[PDB]
Amino acid sequence: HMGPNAVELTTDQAWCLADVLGAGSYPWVLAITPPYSDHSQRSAFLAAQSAELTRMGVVNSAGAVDPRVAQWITTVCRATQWLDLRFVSGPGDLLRGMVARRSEETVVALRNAQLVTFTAMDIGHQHALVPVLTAGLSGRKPARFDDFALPAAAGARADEQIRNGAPLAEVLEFLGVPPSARPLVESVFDGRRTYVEIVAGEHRDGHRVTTEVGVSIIDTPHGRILVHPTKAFDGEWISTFTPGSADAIAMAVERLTASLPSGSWF
Repeated sequence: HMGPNAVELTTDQAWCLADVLGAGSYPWVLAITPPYSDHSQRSAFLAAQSAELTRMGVVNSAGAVDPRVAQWITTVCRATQWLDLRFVSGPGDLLRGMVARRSEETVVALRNAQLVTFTAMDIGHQHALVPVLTAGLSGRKPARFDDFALPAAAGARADEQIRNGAPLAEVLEFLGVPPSARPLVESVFDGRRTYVEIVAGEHRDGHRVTTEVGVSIIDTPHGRILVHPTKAFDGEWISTFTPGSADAIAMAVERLTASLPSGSWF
């Protein structure tokens, strides 16, 4: 449709719109929750919010939601396939995102603190998801190194130990990292680092199905680093660290959705 491709609004306006559409609850990843428990406060909240939206042209004077907005919102709330995005930006603040797909339509939702954006997007365009998947990171170029691997569990134990403030050299000994690899491997644990956790999910046949292990993208002073899972035969998960390029990200996420019963979106 000729026009703006997005709706931008506060979490409260979003919630009021979902409530009025009967769209259902937002996905947990977006973390949009009802402001009040009480019924009168709620009804007032809704009238107010709706007024402001009417003023914003999102809803017409009669009270009917713009059909594109309604479709984007419904696609997010009722989504049959999706990606969940948690961007941990430094300490204390995070960007929350979703790529939702219902009936051939694909909607991106991003939310930060007070604001949420819903925008339609065409996945037909090559690498079209890569700027979304990196939206909340530092803009770092892909690092230069040969691939390495760690047992996923060990990696997690290491991160836990480093947040508890234990010496790096002993943790890198614990992982079995040779002194030669240490400056690189450290960066994955580096104190100033931005990362995003990506998970794929779908629902079919009475089941919500998501990937038990996800994919990570990590901006470090040494560069952009992609981590992706492979299940070993002994039952242990392996994390593989590779440069964070767009090909690498695209492929990794595609494989991620492919591990689900309904497969890729291609």
